[PDB]
Amino acid sequence: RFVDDYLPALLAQASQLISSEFHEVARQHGFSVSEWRVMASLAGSEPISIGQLAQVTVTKQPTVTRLLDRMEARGQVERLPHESDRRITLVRITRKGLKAVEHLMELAREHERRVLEPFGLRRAEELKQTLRQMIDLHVH
Amino acid sequence: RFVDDYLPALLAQASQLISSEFHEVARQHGFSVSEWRVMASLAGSEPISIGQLAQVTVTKQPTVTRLLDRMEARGQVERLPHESDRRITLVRITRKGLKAVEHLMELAREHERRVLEPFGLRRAEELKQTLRQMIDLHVH
Ligand SMILES: Nc1c(Cl)c(Cl)nc(C(=O)O)c1Cl
Ligand SMILES: Nc1c(Cl)c(Cl)nc(C(=O)O)c1Cl
Repeated sequence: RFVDDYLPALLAQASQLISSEFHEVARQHGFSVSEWRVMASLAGSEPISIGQLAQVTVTKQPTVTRLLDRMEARGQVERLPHESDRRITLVRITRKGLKAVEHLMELAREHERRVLEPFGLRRAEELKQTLRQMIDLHVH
Repeated sequence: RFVDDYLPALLAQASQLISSEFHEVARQHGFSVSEWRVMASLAGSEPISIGQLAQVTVTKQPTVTRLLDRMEARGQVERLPHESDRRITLVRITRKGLKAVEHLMELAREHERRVLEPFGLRRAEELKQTLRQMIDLHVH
């Protein structure tokens, strides 16, 4: 059966199943999926472009811009001009956003550890390395 | 940076990037993403339940049911009663659907081979095995 070992189907199912487990925790802590993705992606990061944020959060850019309108209104993120290009807007998490998301990030790390524990450190690191290499080869 | 090596973020980005490449081919051949997922998932398969189809295609069940309404109208799939449970509807691809999707499936295999070639057979098989094991541990 083609679909049983078709890579894009395997990636999508694993991603949906693992993510859906953590989304229940995020909601119990008052976060939407998109708010969790944005704050977790900006935590501990230097300011990044809207386009970079859209790529790492797998969210369409117009959706990200609307999300940032409301997250900035709530003081959780800040948009700022690029030091050179008028075309580029950068975005950062604020202290308020970081404090709001820190505990959830620790829960996310615990959930990830539980997901990866049956595989062992070797297989877990190999998976993460392969995924990172694939992203870096296919990102635009 | 948390997000740089957070497994759910890595899975989601790799899945989105790889899938988006193939979706361009599917559309050039007249398929929507959802039609491609359904027909490819049913190709060469015995009839499966709507719930199984929704899981493997990562599509919400009500969306799948509406999709099947129109795909069945076009003669590409068929819904049939479960041999035991009135609660369960099964679904299969028809010959018309299989003939419509066969060439696209060969293109999908070629694209997958190109995605996996830089990694080598060992790393490719390890990735697929880990993803399959994760799905089977997290599916409900
Ligand atoms: N791209 C993602 C990022 Cl950045 C984070 Cl933190 N979480 C998730 C998830 O929903 O599991 C995703 Cl897909
Ligand atoms: N779940 C999926 C299945 Cl069954 C197929 Cl054939 N293709 C894709 C894709 O869009 O790349 C997905 Cl996610």
